[PDB]
Amino acid sequence: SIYDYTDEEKVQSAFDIKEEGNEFFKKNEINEAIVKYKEALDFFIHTEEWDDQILLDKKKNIEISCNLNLATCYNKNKDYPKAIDHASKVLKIDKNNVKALYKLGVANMYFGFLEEAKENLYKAASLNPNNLDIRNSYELCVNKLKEARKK
Amino acid sequence: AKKSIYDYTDEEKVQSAFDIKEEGNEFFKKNEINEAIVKYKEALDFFIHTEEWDDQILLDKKKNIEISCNLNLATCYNKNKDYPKAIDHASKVLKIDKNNVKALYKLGVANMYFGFLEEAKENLYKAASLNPNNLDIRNSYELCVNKLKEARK
Repeated sequence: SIYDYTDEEKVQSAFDIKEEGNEFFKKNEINEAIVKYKEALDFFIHTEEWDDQILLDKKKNIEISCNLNLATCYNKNKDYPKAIDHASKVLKIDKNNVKALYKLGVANMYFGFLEEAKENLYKAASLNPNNLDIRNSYELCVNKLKEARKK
Repeated sequence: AKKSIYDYTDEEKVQSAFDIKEEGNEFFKKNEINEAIVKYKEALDFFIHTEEWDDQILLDKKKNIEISCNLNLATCYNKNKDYPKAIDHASKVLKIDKNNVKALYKLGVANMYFGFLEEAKENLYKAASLNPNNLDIRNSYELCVNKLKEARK
């Protein structure tokens, strides 16, 4: 069980399991990637008191990766509440992460948080102005907002 | 027709969350745990992005529904032996209602079975201290101490 792992071993395991999730992700095996990313993150339960610089940095990197990929997975599965949760977790540890703002915007938009989504997408577009996929989502958000406001 | 979260007023978010929570409770009593989990999560989804609410009446109702849904989810996940999810939900209750005894207990159980033994001992010792004649808490505390003594060998 988790009892048997040193802090260093927890970070190594989370990294290995995240890589396993990446492999499922690349093969379009989304449900299995989700399981692996959550398994990786479970190694960091009750680690808020860590103070080792290196463990903290590795933890941050792994948590960003796992939560970003979860957000993508959940958008693919059309589970917008879960995508919102995981994208938001990225932003808590890496403010203005462009990928997370984008995924959050898309999930917010499809769930119906239209004003929130337009803020997210505006921010992502303004940090990454030469991305057409952001523009397409931003277009849809504006259309939805216009239509909802005239209704 | 409600097609997205856009279509709900704050009052309606509270009402729907309460109603959906009750649907969860109905599944729970029928031992339809997976079905109950879905409903409790749907209830909580009504409160996404409501941090800046300031209507005290709605806040108080939201708080009660959030405590109930998260407590019930912790129970569901302990039943399904999904201990990380139970840890998450019991911990959410505690963020809202510090030293909620039921949440401390459910957090202790989930910690214990997942292997967070020292953590579990603290949760359960605290819970037993608050409710010293509760046998459910006592038995879980004894199991925790048994596990921890074994683990240390």
